[PDB]
Amino acid sequence: QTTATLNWPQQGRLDNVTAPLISQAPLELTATVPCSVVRDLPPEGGLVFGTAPAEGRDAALNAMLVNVTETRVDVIVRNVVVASVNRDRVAGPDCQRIEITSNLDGTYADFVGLTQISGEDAGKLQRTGYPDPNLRPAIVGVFTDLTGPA
Repeated sequence: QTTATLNWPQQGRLDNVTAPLISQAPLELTATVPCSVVRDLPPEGGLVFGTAPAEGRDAALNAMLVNVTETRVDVIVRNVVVASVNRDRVAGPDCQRIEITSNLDGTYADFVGLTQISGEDAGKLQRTGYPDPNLRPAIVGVFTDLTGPA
């Protein structure tokens, strides 16, 4: 069997990349996002990356969107908020990465370096998600909102 893997920023450029799958769901998805790309985003912010155009028909109901609002950073997957985190914390000097693994086990958006502050625990790591295999985002491409070199 011939296997195919889609990686991206391709050749050092953060261009949008269309790759519409026929099965409408990948096997795995591993999207490590650093945090030197959240502090430079404009104050109102947009996407960081997403597997569908931000304004497509039912863009969030079917795909993954790692948004950046003016106060928050949420990872929406099929209208299921996974690991929303206040942006003033993630943009600080205390965070290193954001690992958004999504596979047959479950969709878990870990925030390496951040500890929970609310939610009746305030003690566990920021890894939040759901062990549902039916939360794999329908890949149409990777449509970031950044620009310049990778």
